[PDB]
Amino acid sequence: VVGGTEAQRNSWPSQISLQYRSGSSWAHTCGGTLIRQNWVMTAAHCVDRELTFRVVVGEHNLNQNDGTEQYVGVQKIVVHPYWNTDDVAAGYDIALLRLAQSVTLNSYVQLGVLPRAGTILANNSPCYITGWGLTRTNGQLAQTLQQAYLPTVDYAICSSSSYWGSTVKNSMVCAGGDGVRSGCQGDSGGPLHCLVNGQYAVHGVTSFVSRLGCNVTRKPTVFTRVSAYISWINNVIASN
Ligand SMILES: [Cl-]
Repeated sequence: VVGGTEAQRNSWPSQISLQYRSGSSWAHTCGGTLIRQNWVMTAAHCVDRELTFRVVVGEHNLNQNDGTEQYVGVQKIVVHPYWNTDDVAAGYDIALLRLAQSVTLNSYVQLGVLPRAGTILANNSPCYITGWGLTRTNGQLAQTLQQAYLPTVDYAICSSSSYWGSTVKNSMVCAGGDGVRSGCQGDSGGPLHCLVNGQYAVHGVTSFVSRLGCNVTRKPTVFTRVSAYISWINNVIASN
């Protein structure tokens, strides 16, 4: 997250860290949203690589013991069948991870609230992206979970020529684009939390930013629209 602030430890309890084994250690690669005690929602592009993945819930600082982490292996990975790694702009950047164990809920570990199917946010709706992603274009991951206020950019504006053009689809949510704050690498897969009727819900799964840079004016961070996949998510969980 570029231009973020440190999140309070219990603000976003559904945020998880998706990590891969590297040598004798683990490295954060993407975020995700805990949606069932044994299921995580993340971006399909985060699991394109054939790596060993683990999920960390109750994580706050990637480089320090928080005393609240629970570490769990990823037992099954279900990527959306239309996902195409060669074409992120086509959409379908979503995957569900079945965890090896069911995690325990507490103030640091909670299920993410999802929007009802088909819900679309009005332009400029208040949202926070959260993640341990790069804090600068071509920077380094954050140590502590960051949050940045990123108001949505509706489809009509987002898909206009000075924004993302045809690359943005109605199955996505755009947010931000002010040139200062944004998602960045490492935030992928994590949530876009938006306040609707008093409650935050996870309306987006971080998918991509411009190749030019993370915080690029009129290139808002683009997320998979969670409300486009409610049936898909329920169908996956019911059959696994
Ligand atoms: Cl949350």
